[PDB]
This record gives sequence, C-alpha cells and structure tokens, in this order.
Amino acid sequence: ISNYINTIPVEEQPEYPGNLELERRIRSAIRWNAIMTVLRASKKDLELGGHMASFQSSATIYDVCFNHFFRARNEQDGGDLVYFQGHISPGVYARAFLEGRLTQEQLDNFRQEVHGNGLSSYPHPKLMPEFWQFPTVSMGLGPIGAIYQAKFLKYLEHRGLKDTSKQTVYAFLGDGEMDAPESKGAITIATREKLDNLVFVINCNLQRLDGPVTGNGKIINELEGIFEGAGWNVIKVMWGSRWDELLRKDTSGKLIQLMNETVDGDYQTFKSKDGAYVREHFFGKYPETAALVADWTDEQIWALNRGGHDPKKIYAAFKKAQETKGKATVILAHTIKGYGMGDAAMDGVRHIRDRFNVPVSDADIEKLPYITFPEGSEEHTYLHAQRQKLHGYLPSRQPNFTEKLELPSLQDFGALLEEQSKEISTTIAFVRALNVMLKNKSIKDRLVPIIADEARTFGMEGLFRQIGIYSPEDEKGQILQEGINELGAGCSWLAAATSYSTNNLPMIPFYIYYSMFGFQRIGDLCWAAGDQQARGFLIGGTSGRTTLNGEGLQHEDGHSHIQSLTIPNCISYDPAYAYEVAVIMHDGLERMYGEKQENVYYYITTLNENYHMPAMPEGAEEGIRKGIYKLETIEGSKGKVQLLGSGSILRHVREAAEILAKDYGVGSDVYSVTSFTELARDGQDCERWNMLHPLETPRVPYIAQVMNDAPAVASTDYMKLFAEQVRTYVPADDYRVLGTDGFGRSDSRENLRHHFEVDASYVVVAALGELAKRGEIDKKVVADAIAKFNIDADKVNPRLA
Amino acid sequence: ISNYINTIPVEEQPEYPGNLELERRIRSAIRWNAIMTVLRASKKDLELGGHMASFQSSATIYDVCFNHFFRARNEQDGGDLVYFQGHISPGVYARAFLEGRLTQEQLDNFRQEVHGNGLSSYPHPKLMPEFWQFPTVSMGLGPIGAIYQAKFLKYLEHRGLKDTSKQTVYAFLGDGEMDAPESKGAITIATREKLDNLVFVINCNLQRLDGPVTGNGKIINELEGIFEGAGWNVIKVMWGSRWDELLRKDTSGKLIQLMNETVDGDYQTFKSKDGAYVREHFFGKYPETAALVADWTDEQIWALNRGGHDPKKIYAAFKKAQETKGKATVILAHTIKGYGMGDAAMDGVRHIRDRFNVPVSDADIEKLPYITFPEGSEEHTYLHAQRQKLHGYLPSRQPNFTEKLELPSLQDFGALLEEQSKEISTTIAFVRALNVMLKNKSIKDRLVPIIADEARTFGMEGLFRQIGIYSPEDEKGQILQEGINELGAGCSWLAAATSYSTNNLPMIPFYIYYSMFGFQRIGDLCWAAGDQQARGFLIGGTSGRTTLNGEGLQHEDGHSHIQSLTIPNCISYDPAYAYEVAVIMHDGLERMYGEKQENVYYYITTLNENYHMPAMPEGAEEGIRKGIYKLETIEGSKGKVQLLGSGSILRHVREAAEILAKDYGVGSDVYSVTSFTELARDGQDCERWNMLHPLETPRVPYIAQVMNDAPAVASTDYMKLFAEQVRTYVPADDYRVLGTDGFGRSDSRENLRHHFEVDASYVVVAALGELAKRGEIDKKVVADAIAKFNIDADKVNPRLA
Ligand SMILES: Cc1ncc(C[n+]2csc(CCOP(=O)(O)OP(=O)(O)O)c2C)c(N)n1
Ligand SMILES: Cc1ncc(C[n+]2csc(CCOP(=O)(O)OP(=O)(O)O)c2C)c(N)n1
Ligand SMILES: [Mg+2]
Ligand SMILES: [Mg+2]
Repeated sequence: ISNYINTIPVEEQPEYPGNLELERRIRSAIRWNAIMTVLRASKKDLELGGHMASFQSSATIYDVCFNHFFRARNEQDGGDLVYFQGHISPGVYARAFLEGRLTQEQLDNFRQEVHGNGLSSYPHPKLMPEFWQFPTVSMGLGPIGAIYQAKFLKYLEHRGLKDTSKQTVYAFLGDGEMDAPESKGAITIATREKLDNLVFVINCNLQRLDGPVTGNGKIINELEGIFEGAGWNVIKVMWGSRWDELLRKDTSGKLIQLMNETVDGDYQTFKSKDGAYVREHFFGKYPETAALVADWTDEQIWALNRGGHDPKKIYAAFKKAQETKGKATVILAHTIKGYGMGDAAMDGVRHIRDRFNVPVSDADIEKLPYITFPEGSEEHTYLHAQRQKLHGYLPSRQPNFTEKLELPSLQDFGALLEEQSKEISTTIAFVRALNVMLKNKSIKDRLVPIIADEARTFGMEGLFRQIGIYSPEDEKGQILQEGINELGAGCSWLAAATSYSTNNLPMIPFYIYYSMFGFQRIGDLCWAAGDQQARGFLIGGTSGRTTLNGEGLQHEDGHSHIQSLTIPNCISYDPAYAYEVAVIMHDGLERMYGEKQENVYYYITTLNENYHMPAMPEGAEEGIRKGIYKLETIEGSKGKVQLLGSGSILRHVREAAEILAKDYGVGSDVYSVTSFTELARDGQDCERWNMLHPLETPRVPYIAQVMNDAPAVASTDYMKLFAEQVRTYVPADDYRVLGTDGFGRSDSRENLRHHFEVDASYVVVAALGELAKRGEIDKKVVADAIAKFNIDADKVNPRLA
Repeated sequence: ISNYINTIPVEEQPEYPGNLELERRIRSAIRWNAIMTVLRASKKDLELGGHMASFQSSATIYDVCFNHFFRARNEQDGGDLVYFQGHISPGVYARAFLEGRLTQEQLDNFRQEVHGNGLSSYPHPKLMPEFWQFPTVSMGLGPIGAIYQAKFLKYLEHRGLKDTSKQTVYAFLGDGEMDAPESKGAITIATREKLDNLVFVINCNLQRLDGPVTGNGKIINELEGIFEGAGWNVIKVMWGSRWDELLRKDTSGKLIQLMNETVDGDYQTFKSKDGAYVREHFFGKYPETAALVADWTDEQIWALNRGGHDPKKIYAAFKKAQETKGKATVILAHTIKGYGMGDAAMDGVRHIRDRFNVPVSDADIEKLPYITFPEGSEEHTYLHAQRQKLHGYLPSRQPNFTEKLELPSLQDFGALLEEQSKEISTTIAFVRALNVMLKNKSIKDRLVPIIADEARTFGMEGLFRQIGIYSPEDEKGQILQEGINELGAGCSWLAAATSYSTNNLPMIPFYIYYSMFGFQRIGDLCWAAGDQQARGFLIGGTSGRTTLNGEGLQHEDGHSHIQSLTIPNCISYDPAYAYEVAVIMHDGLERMYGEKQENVYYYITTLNENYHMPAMPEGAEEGIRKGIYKLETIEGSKGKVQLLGSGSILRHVREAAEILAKDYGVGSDVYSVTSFTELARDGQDCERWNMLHPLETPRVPYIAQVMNDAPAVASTDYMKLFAEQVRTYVPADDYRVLGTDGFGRSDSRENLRHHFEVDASYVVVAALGELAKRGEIDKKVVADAIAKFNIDADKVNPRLA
C-alpha cells in the first residue's frame, strides 16, 4: 500500500470544467427530493422502508459523473453501463424527477408498485422495463457482473460485431460489500483481459450497515493492497481541498505518519465529535501536527472534509481512470456515511435544509414538498445541457431489439428429427443442434457458446477448430472458455443474454456446464438474470442422479429442476431423445429471438449416456413443446396402465412397458414427458382461471388432454417431487412416482438405478401394485415380482441412506 | 512479485530429517497402488472414472507431510485438519491400504459403494463416516471452508473451550481451482484474523483440466501477487536441488532473468521436448545461459526438476510455514502434471513400474497387483514409525461426540408456550428461545450465534450486551459477526456444526440471515454441509414473499423452502406462532445433541411481522414436530371445508374461516402446518413401504391421519408447490393451493397479499369454489363473492406479472 493520502497531487489535478456553484444548487435539490421521497413513504406507516444515509455519502460522486462522464444510450452504442449501488435508488429517482422523466405521483408511490404507477425499491428491470438495467441489490453480484460485462463488450468489438470502444462500465460498490467473496474473487480476470473499459468506484465510508467494516484496521489499505496486487490501477481519493495547505507545509512528514497509523475506528469517532476534539485527539498526537492547525479555529478544523465530497478531487480521479489503459481502474472514494444528516443519519429535517441551503419555506417543511426547477431557470438549463452533451438521460432501457433475424426453421434441424445411425446422447444431440444454428447466416456469428473448463466432457472439441476459442484460439475466437468458474461463466452468459437490450444487438448464448454446479452454485445469479430479462440457454450437462454414475455425492444431480422451477421466467426441459432436443432449442430460439421476443430463458438438462435415438413421431412437435406426448400404446388384456418417463429414465420405463406386456399381459400407454414443470404451470394457470370464472367454460390442463384415467406410474432421474408436481392435474385416481431422492454415491448406472428405485424393475412393481389394489390382479403376483426382480423390500429408504 | 525462484534459498534450507531413499520406496508403492486401483476400476467398463495424473503430480508433497508434519487426532486435540484435493483420493486410499487401514477388497470396490464395502470417489463423510472429514471436490468450497475452520479453532481457544494451539489447518488446492471466486474471495480474512494456523498449498502444475490456467501469462506470479497483496506469507517452491549449484554459479543473474521472462506456455513446451531442445530454446536464449550448461550433458539438463518434486525443497516450505506467526501462509508448489506417466499424461503399466522401480515382477504385472510391506520389513517399520511419532493415522473420523450434555427441557421454554401479551414475531420468539438456552449451564458456552452484519433487523442487539461479539467486543465475545458475507458465515456455521466430530467438542450454532440469501446464494455449501454431517440451525429471517413487503424482487423469499427440501438431511419448518418455534427448537436440540445424535440440521424460517401469539393447545407437541395439527373447528350448517395455513399466512386463513362461517354458514377445520416438507417426506416413506409390501396393510401418511375428506384449501407465503407437494397424501378429493408464485415487488403487505392472491378474500373464494363445484352451493354465490371482495378475475397471472 501507499500513504493514506490522495493518489493525485494538486499539481497534476486538472481544472474543474463545470460550474461548481450551480451544480451544488442542483445537487442540493436532488439530496432533498431523495430524502422527501423516503420520508413520505415512512409517513404512510406501511413498513415500506428505504435508505437515505448511503446516497448522502455518495451523492457528490454520482453528481460529477452525471455532469461530466456518464454517456447515455445513443444511435451508435448503448452508452455507459452503470451498475448503480442498489440502495441509493432514491437518489436516482430524485434526479430523474428533476429531469422531468418521472412525475410527483410516481415519487409519492415510492415502494408501492402493485397498482401500476409506482417505483421499485431497487433497480429491477423486470418491474421497470424502460428505466433500470442492472440488478445490484444482492451484494456481490454487481462487481462480478460488471467485470464480465466489460469483457463481453471487448468481445463484441474483437469479433467485429459492434464498435463498443466508446462505452465504459462503471460499478458502484460499498466497502462493506467487498467482503462478499464474489466482490474480489474475480478481480484478477480484469487484469488478464486488460479491461481498461472498466471502472470500479468503491464508496469507502468505513462502515457496513451495523458498524465499521474493520474497526481496528484500515479497509482502504486492505482494498488497495489486494487490488494493487491483482494488477489494477488504484486511485485513492482521501482528502478534500482544505487539506492541501496542511499537507504542503508539513515538511516533517508527521501529518502523513498520523494519517497512516490512525485506524478506521478512531476516524469514525471524530465524525461524531467536534473541532476541539479533533484538535486534541488527532492533531494533538504530535507537536508537529498540533502546530499545523495552531492558528486554525475549531470551526476551520471541523470544515476539513474527506475527498469523496470534493467535486475537484472526484473529477480528477474519474478523468485519470478515463485515460488509463491496459488494465482496469478502481477508485477508492473516502466518504462520510450520513453526510450532512447530523447526529441522526415534521421539522427535524430543517437541519439538512440549512446544511444544504434548500430553498423551502420553513413553513412548508411539515408538508415535505418536492423541489423543481422551472423551464428557463439557470438550474434547469444547466441540468439539461450537461446531459445533452452526454447524449441524453440514464438510466433508461429498451425492452426489445429492433432488427429482424432470419431464424432457422424446424426443417433445418431435419437430420436430428430422423432416427440416429449410432447410439448418441442428448448432449451430443445438443452439439449437433448448435452446428445447425452455426450454419444459419443470420445468427451464426451472434451465437455465444460458453463453457466451464470442461469442454472435452461435452464433446465441444469439434466446434473448437471450427469457430475457435476467444483469446485476445485468438481474438476472433467465438467460444468463451471461463475455466473452473461457473459464476464467471454465468455472468458472461448474462451479458450476452441481455445484449439485445443493452446494445440493441441480440446475441444468443448457450452455456453448458455440469448441471450440479448450476442453480445450486449460482442460483442468486439465475434469479437476477430473470430480473434482468435474460434471453438465452442454460444447458445442464451430465445431469440425472444415476447417469453421472461414478462421480458420487457432490456431482450427481437429481434436483436442479426443482431449483429451476422456482424462477418464473425460466422454461425447463428434461428431454430423453435427440429430436426433442431439436424441437425445444428451435422453439426457444423462435420465442426469444423471433418476432415474439418473449422475456424468458431456457434451462435444458442433457445426458452423458449413449443409447438408441428413434425418429420423431409425426405430429409430436407441439406436444414436445408443451411438455408431454404419447409415444405408443401396447396391447394387453389383463390390465391397463399409464407409464411416464423423462430424461435417461424414459428408456427404462419403456423397458418396463414391454415386461408388463410380455410377462403379465398388462397393456399400457407410454408418454415422454419433456417438461413436468411446464405442465404443472399450465395446470396451475387453468385451475386459477377456472376458479375466478365459475360460470364459464372451464379450461382443461394440457396434461389432462393427453393422459386418460387408467392407473399411472412416473419415473425420472430426479427427486419424486419433479414428477409429483402435476398430481393435481393428472386425470387418474392412482399416480405413483418413482424418483432419486437422497444423496448420490459412486457405482455403476445399473446399481444406482436399483438403489434409487427407478429402474424398470421398480416401474413394473409399482404398476402391478396399482392394479392389485384395484383388484385387477392378485397381490401375490406383485410379491412374486419383487422376488423375481431381486428387490430388497427392507433396505433403508434411499433418502436416509 | 519476486524473482521466479525458490523463496527459501539453499543457504537457509534446514537439513531434511528423514531417510530419502526409504521414503521414496514407500512413495513408489503408494503411486503404484493408487494407479492400480483406478486401472482395475476402469477394466470393469462400467464408466466408473477416476484420476491418476493429479495425484502423480502432488504425491511427493503429500508424502513429506505424512512423514513429518500431519498430526493425527489424539487425546489432546483433533489433530491437523487436512482438506485433501478431492481428485487425489486414490492416493490417500493407497496409503491407508499400505498402513493396513483398508483392505484389498475395499480397493477393488473403488467407486462401487452401493453394496457396502466400497470406497467413495471423493472425500464424502456421509458415505465413509469413519474415514473422510471434509468434502472438497466442489471447487472453491475447500479454501473458504478451511479459512473459517482455522478461524473457528482460534475462537475455541480464545473462548477457553479447548486448546487448539497445536492444530494446523491445511488446504490443498489446484491452480485451476483458484479461478473460482470463492477460492481467493475471502483471503483477506485470514490476514485480519492473523490465522497462523492455516496453510494453503497450491499445486501449480500450470494446467487445469482442458488446457493451462493462463498460457500467455505466469499463474504463479498472479497468485503471489494477490496473496502477497492480501497480507499472506508466500512461499514459492519453484526448483529442485539440481539447480542450486547452477543458480549459485550464475553471477550475471541472467539465469534469473531467463526464468522471469519465460511464460507458462513456454515452460509446458520444454515439458514435452527433450534435453537438447532445452539447451537450444531455454538455455540457448542467451549466450551467458549456455556456459552454465556447457559442461552439462543433454541428460543432465533434462534432469533439472521442479521444486514440487523435491522433498528437501518441500520440507523447508512446510517447516517455515509451521514456524510463521501473525498471518497465514500459502505455498505455491511447482509440479509436472501427469508426472512420470510419460505415455498418457500394457506397455504403459510397464513404463511406470520401471520409472518408479516398483517391486512387481514381469510375471505379476498383467494382474495389476497391489503392493504390501510385510511386518518386519524396513519399509513397514519406517512407515508406521513416522506416523506414530505424529500420533497416528489420518484421515480418520469420529461420528459421535463422547460427552453427555444436559439439555434444557421443553418446560424451560414455558413462557414461549403461553399466550403473549405483546404482539410479537416468530423471529422475536427465536431470540427468546436462544436466551433460554443461554441460561442452561451445560450448553450456554457451546452456543454459537452467527450473523452477517444485519443484527438489529433480527432483534439480536439485546444479546450483544449479554454474550458479546467475538473480536480478537473482544476475544471472549460469543457472537460471530461475519459482515456482508453469507458464504463466510455459512462456513463458520459449518465449522461449529461439525465441531462435535472434528474436535469431539459439540458446539451448537444458530445462523440467522435474510432467507432469500440462504440456499439460493450458498446452496452448494448447504449440500456440502449435509455431506459433512452438520448438526446445527439455519434461521431464514425475514421470510415469506409478502411479508418482507417493501424490499421487492431480490429480497422477497417465496421459495427457500423449495430449495431446502432438496437436501436429504435438512429438516425444514415454517411456523406461524411463537410456541411452535419453541417446540421445534427444543426437538432439534434433543435430536442432534441429545443421546440420539441424529445427523441432520434444521432450517427454520422466521418473520419480521408482529401479531397476536395464542397459547399452545394442550397435546399439540407431537403434531408440531410432525408438521401438522388441528387448531380448531368452526361450526357451519351450509357446508364444511378444511383450511391449511403456515407462517404469516395462517393468520389470514383463520380470518377466512371466520368469514366462511359468518357470511356463508360454511364450517371448517383449521390446521397449522409447521412443515409441509416433513409431511411430504413422511407420506413418501409410507407409499414407498406400501409399494414394497403389497401383502401388508397399507401404512397411512401422518397428514392423512390428521385430516378428513372434506374439500380443502391451503395457503402460504411460498409458491404453490410448497403446499402442493402433499397432494397425493391428503385424504380429500379436492385440494386447492394458493401461493406466491411470481417475482416479488415493493408495496404494503395488504396489497402484496391481494396481488399474490393468498389473502383472506382469496381463501374464501377458493373454498366456496370447491363447494359449488361439488354441488353444495350455487355457482352464482361464488361469482358474487368475487364481486363483493372486489377481486379482479382478469388480472394477469402473478407468476407472469
Ligand atoms: C447478499 C446481501 N446480503 C445482505 C444485504 C443487506 N444489506 C443491505 S445494505 C447493507 C450494508 C451495505 O454496506 P456497504 O456495502 O458498506 O454500503 P454503504 O451503504 O455503506 O454505502 C446490507 C448488509 C443485501 N442487500 N444483499
Ligand atoms: C464447482 C466445480 N466445477 C467444475 C468441476 C469439474 N472439475 C474437476 S477437476 C477440474 C480441474 C482441476 O484443475 P486444478 O484445480 O488445476 O487441479 P489439477 O487436477 O490440475 O491438479 C474441474 C474443472 C468441479 N469439480 N467443481
Ligand atoms: Mg460502506
Ligand atoms: Mg493444476
């Protein structure tokens, strides 16, 4: 680390280009409206919430940026991409209001958006589709999301898809937020990728929410040390302009020594006392430092401020960051939390009114009025002139992309709809589907294949020589290889899946990884992706509890689908055949990037197990998209059942169908369930609608339009709940579900499918059991089947194993 | 960053204390047996998998540790806590086999454990309770887990609970793994806490899985840079002993320069060529770097090895790490990937046998035999001699603690079982329950409250005064304040929740945080916690989609219970009342830390909403623990329904019962469901048993014993699936579920409960709907209820809003 002073000395500091006095009047009005918005919300006494102290500490930092740096979306590019610190939203709304982009009625509806004309608590594009762009309130995601957004912008330029050289990514972070592993865990990537189009602005007010970040330490030195060691350009903005005289005349170096040795805890104590106290405990530590302010009054000493509140020091930092190349820059802005709010941090708000010279009658304070600048006023003119120079207003968002893509038709995937020559897997099918898309002139170069180190495990080796690996294996490479870093790969996926909005340049990402390390490991990011309206594909490879048989407990995924169904705009599928993978990918491509432009993303689990891939049944396309279709009906005069399967288990369910017919004379209807989740949601929607329209023609759940009423059995490679979720909509009185509940373990696929009780043997027993209960066959038959199949009726429940 | 040479120069290198020749004979046998184990598995052609190259590159590092450093569990402490790199498992098994702790039959069942006498693919305590200790295969979790384990050990010492001063925590990592954000994301914490009982060992073989970590750079320099920047003591083990005389002879320092300028890509090139290619491209880079290897034969040059393969260099690194104080130490060990395997990473087997002078004859080689050292042999004597001087063998694990605790009885929670004067929340009930435990002599000091910055939000501040905050507010503080770091807090919780096994010292942790940032954010650690047999409590505060009303989309949790039900050994509850909280916590304590010592952990969601807390009905104990109990029955002659509710929504379900009786003469049975998940699991266990015992009387799900067959409606603050999961077990033919599917948004609780269609008015309408559908009432009564309650029948579906 370096001395606890500004990185940029006054001598190298550029002249401030703006009208400081005018900007302060405008800024004071914004601080005011921000506070009023939150206080009005508090007055309603509805537990609405909202913060004020945070924006107060960073208001000047943002003000300098809005006046001289942030470029808004324009005809050439999406402008600067600003990841606003989540809880300072009231400050963004206040400025928007003054710019005339929001009404008073909207500020009055802060945190009350159910009725349509309110404002979200935090930046949520899903709720405010034309205003916010990036979800940042979940601490940690913003910084890593920003790093990969910056890398993605360079990717677009290097690929020759769009000149993004005029765009900068700004990430506004708190110092307490930096403790989240995601916040610093990927800062080395910025150095590897030379992201000089990235700027981290860390508001260092030395405090978390409940207390100091490191009371007996110096968080600023800690941050400087690690970012410096990571190869970043660190710019510290420590002290305001009043300190310049002091640091300049102290030829003893004692003041610096004092600033260096004083810890975060003591600095916080000062900002709760007064001038006299600072003179005694701070400057009074050494005779040399005591002499520097001897001729100063207590008031003059109390005026000394931290750098993050001085427009001149702030400007210098951002300007230098804008000139730095070959690496990312992080600005450490020293501020005071609860700035100008007094001890606090009706009438008690007249303190801030006087502190910031707010032009509001001390008679109207009770009314908590909003301040506005009339058209023609000096303030109004200035406010708009500075923004026009920067191409308009920010934040803003375009919900749809403008261009028309010529997507491939289902027929282009024709080869995958036919019976396959060799035994392949759904993952191999996925790769072949990707190849078809890579032949489409319209979207071939808009495709963004993303992988988490493991590429050989997914047979992606072929695409390598074909489209190359992005490596600024060169700068024209198309595939993003992020190594052992699912969160990083996920953030790359997110930047690509939202490029249609951010840069009005639709890109179509396909991120394939070990399904177990999907939602379970980066679920918080998947939730934010939905909020950000991500349109892309998440491919969970090596999925299924019993399919990735040798890997064991931390790799065998039998629940990612349970996690994915919790995300509203995520459409999940678990196909068993190659032709289903084709119809699904094609449909998803059409829904998200076709004229419909549906705001959803897809999650498709694929397998690493090879088996026979039959041809798609004529007319099954729509059923595949809806979640279920009938594969075949097998004759049998001793009984009749329904058998459902998905993923790798479907082949075993079909095996059971044959066993039931040839050994027991039991006939059956076999169905391939491509999506239990979409069928469950369709059913929930139908039942909701019918309940609200009791007098009208009821809607029938899709699954009830496919299945009949004979006893049913379902088996999958996931936990029982995956198939049980449609119980309510299944038109049969008997519905037994087999699943892989329990921790995985290492063994052969055969042994695991027997252990998890989902193989053909268990399907037969479950089906016979249902028939026996209906008196259609003797219970002894079921008991003998259990014996014949060597089933241990008394082994421990797999869930407890 | 320092020069690309060893940190410890030969002049400061301690004398190696062991028999190099003999240790190598032992090591070669371990290398051989590890390889045989994987090869034999492969021959089965069951896609079992397993690695070899990784252990080959790091065997010498682990060998030095086993011979001179690793302390085994003993009478004083749990010994050294080693987080073994998961993929080197075959090497640990090979050694255990040689030490006579594993049989040949077990080795032959490598990756085949369904039948009971096999070995897990990776370290999984759940699968091998007396062998493995820490789950490490999920990349990234190992390093952050180890940091907090080391922190926890200091805590135990500072709190006077146990002297852990002789324990060292070792985390063995791969360089590719360091890319995981969690790997380096928390390293500054080790510095803040001066964790001199922690050692990171990074195997830098320059390659991850599908290529190098950073071919165009120097991964070792990147790692040194960020770890040095984070305040760690970095020890680089770059070159073997053969280089010493050379480097010493080097006067122009040109050799140093040569090494510094060469990047990972180059080094991996020489790593494949030959002794001649090296004197040309490497030593032939500069004239001065030629005279050094002039009097050297191509064979002598090709002999130059990397430091990670030199026991003398490795020993010096660990010795220095062992003596270092004030901070953590990281050892960067330079090795060769697929070391000694030449061919790959029968001729192949013969090759390795000759390379390591393995004592296997040509006549036995095709049998892929394991090697053993008979008692009395030199190897057998030394192997066991070294371990005995180090207190025994490891890894080893003790599944149950020996001590007997005197747990508080339910009566000790008496005040919580009675009606409350003041309106409070389930979170307030939780804090009071904790205070009761803090008055119990036997466990008061064993409790470990854990928080992530936010404390006042959960009303915990009342405790900070009593037990204090751990801060080496002092070293005796009992509460762990981890700041904005859910993952870090989760790791501290894990270290404490498994202390009963690791240090034979049961500790009872309670980690409270915003439920949204629970499984969704650290789900991979929660899965690992179940594998590690964690026993403790996870408290999801501010839960429920409509209850954390002002925060919005990324805070409103209506799905954490869907994520938690995927973890086999996690018991989940969503209580509505304070007495339910008391009963649940008491039972959890008894089960996990009483005589039963059950290996499960608890997840309990609590609320921030205050309301009337009634008294616990007499005899409701069993029901509360099971998941459901009948609260009351309300008379009605025009019909009868069953109403189920949980969490904050129960209050509204009871309100609906009143309206149904008063306004429509419809009576009902009202139930409080404390856990839909335990109920669903119970139901699944019964149906499974019934399916497997067709000749026996069907067992009845507990929920079916409590409920009757009248139409039922269920409503919760979570998505519909949470209540729908018990559909198959509910005795009624009609079961309607209301839930909070869809993205959250900001507003009053009233508007959100109406928006998500879960409030009183919707429960009433759902109930009436089932009655009308059955014929008990006219449809028009439903249509008018919808009008009367001002319900918008055409409002968009909340899941889509
Ligand atoms: C993952 C996550 N955990 C916790 C919170 C709750 N939270 C909101 S603000 C805050 C503290 C912010 O501190 P800091 O980052 O230092 O910013 P400041 O407000 O001081 O500028 C916390 C913990 C959150 N939003 N996300
Ligand atoms: C979270 C997670 N992602 C991916 C994997 C798959 N994986 C297994 S080994 C490996 C690479 C190992 O490379 P490194 O850490 O450098 O160690 P080495 O084996 O080379 O010694 C990967 C990505 C995993 N186990 N966990
Ligand atoms: Mg802060
Ligand atoms: Mg490696």
